[PDB]
Amino acid sequence: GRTVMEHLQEDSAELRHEMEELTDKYDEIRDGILNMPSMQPYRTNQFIK
RNA sequence: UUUAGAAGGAUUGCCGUCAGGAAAUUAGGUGCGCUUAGCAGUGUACCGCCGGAGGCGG
Repeated sequence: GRTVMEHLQEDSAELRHEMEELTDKYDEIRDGILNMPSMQPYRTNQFIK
């Protein structure tokens, strides 16, 4: 009853085990969900008040 | 200088059938309404008169 999110911050093998049988690249995926870029305000348009 | 500036919600329709509210009753005792006044105000205006509309006599 926990979310992939909470397990990917601690890396409990509960996932460690389950992913590695179903894929070959859990290492690359976890680094891209744990260091995510932030949204930046860069421009405006006619649809923003 | 406004969470700025813009907008067609539309068309159609069978709610129905039945029925026992019912029985009993104690509202009762008492009681100070009350001292003053002018229907007045003026109590209403009448006949005329020429004129033709407009103006004085009793």
